[PDB]
Amino acid sequence: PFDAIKQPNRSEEEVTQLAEDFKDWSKASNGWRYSFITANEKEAVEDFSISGYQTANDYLRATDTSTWGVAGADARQYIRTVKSALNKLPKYKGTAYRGTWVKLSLLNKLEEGDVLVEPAFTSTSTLPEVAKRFSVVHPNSPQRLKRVLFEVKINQGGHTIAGLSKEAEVLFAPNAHFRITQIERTSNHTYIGVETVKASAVKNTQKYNLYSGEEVE
Repeated sequence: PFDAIKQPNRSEEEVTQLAEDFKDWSKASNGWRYSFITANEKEAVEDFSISGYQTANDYLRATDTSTWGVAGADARQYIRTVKSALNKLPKYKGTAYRGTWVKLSLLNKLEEGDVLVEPAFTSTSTLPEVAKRFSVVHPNSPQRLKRVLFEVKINQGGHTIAGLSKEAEVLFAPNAHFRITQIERTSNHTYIGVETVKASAVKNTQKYNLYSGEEVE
């Protein structure tokens, strides 16, 4: 279990080649919907990985955006544009990876079959090396946070943005739902396997907001 995460990182040269291969596959896989992508949509996705996601995801996680002013209006437009673009880009199905910090109080509740809801966009990489990079440092928090590495089985919702762009990046629109399939907690690490699920198909389980820790529904 979680073998891909547990093994040593591959070399920079190998990771770079794998990322190039993925970019090439992504470009080769554009479908008829790609024809309808607009200049603003292309630009928005190109800006996403670099800087766009930081403000967009803060907006999506915010309890209150009264201080945002025109920045809130711009954030809403940007979010709408990226979502529209995603639906015109190739789907990716298979395994991908993400690292994030999760409240210990939430982690202590989680079981197989529970559903995690991400309020922000969800960014994953098909390369575990890349996922490990983005969760090394510990945020300032009054609540204990733990580093979690996710192994994501994607069967819906994920679109590659690597053809327009982080290496081998597969993005989900906000509010993506992920059902827990396996958990490995040791004194040293926490790994969670999840599978993409449709929100409307989620029944008689417990849903949690992955960022706030709060129960959903």
